[PDB]
Amino acid sequence: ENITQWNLQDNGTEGIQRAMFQRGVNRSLKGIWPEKICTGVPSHLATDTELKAIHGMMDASEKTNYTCCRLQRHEWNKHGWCNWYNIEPWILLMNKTQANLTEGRECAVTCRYDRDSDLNVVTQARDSPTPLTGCKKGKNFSFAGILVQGPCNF
Ligand SMILES: *[C@@H]1O[C@H](CO)[C@@H](O[C@@H]2O[C@H](CO)[C@@H](O[C@@H]3O[C@H](CO)[C@@H](O)[C@H](O[C@@H]4O[C@H](CO[C@@H]5O[C@H](CO)[C@@H](O)[C@H](O)[C@@H]5O)[C@@H](O)[C@H](O)[C@@H]4O)[C@@H]3O)[C@H](O)[C@H]2NC(C)=O)[C@H](O)[C@H]1NC(C)=O
Ligand SMILES: *[C@@H]1O[C@H](CO)[C@@H](O[C@@H]2O[C@H](CO)[C@@H](O)[C@H](O)[C@H]2NC(C)=O)[C@H](O)[C@H]1NC(C)=O
Ligand SMILES: *[C@@H]1O[C@H](CO)[C@@H](O[C@@H]2O[C@H](CO)[C@@H](O)[C@H](O)[C@H]2NC(C)=O)[C@H](O)[C@H]1NC(C)=O
Ligand SMILES: *[C@@H]1O[C@H](CO)[C@@H](O)[C@H](O)[C@H]1NC(C)=O
Ligand SMILES: *[C@@H]1O[C@H](CO)[C@@H](O)[C@H](O)[C@H]1NC(C)=O
Repeated sequence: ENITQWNLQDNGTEGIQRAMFQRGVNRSLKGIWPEKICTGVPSHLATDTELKAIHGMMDASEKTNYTCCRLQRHEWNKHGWCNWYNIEPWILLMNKTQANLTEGRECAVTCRYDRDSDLNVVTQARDSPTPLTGCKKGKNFSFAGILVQGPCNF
């Protein structure tokens, strides 16, 4: 039921995707998304110490040199607190997921079509199929180097 999305490395994409490439990171968790978007004041303000426990998840913000915790805190604030109620379960889930991603079903979400390699370079992916964005029709996909015929590797 919850969408799990992550960034993939790409030198061609400015931001976390280039940062991940430069650092040899292939997958960095974006979020775990239930249907409900949290609006208003969080039940608990997430601490950098609590967020840094999501080992492997690089921050999407340059203002922390793609480390922690703007994006991590964004996730807690936007999709976290109103669905999990307490930071502990959320931290434990976010962490296990990132770890699974770090340690090796992945559908493309957004591509950057590279003309020099005739490839749909996957910049964001998820655990379920989704309408693609910026993916050229009929071209192969590159999921952090892995070449796949379809938009999903399953
Ligand atoms: C998909 O996404 C949904 C969210 O939309 C998610 O569902 C949520 O799952 C979390 C757990 O992962 C669950 O959170 C618990 O909620 C209950 C109340 O509903 C709380 O009691 C829990 O907190 C736990 O208890 C502590 C305090 O409580 C007391 O203290 C003692 C401690 O000695 C405990 O043993 C007892 O529980 C006692 O009552 C808390 O302080 C701790 O944090 C502790 O974990 C959790 O907060 C939510 O209810 C679910 N919400 C919904 C909407 O479903 C689901 O897991 C996701 N699934 C997947 C597969 O991704
Ligand atoms: C992390 O990876 C493990 C191993 O692939 C997942 O565990 C399996 O999950 C399936 C489906 O949920 C279960 O039926 C199996 O019994 C589990 N096997 C093992 C060896 O653990 C786990 O679900 C993954 N967790 C996350 C959050 O991605
Ligand atoms: C977060 O996940 C990591 C894996 O990415 C877990 O790492 C372990 O850290 C503790 C020491 O702090 C030990 O169990 C091992 O040295 C680590 N194991 C591995 C495989 O790296 C960590 O347990 C997780 N933390 C939380 C809070 O879930
Ligand atoms: C990565 O991109 C930068 C800027 O576009 C470029 O100068 C560099 O040569 C690229 N490196 C690789 C290995 O593609
Ligand atoms: C950003 O991080 C990388 C690797 O951790 C490092 O090369 C760089 O110097 C860091 N700091 C700044 C300010 O760029």
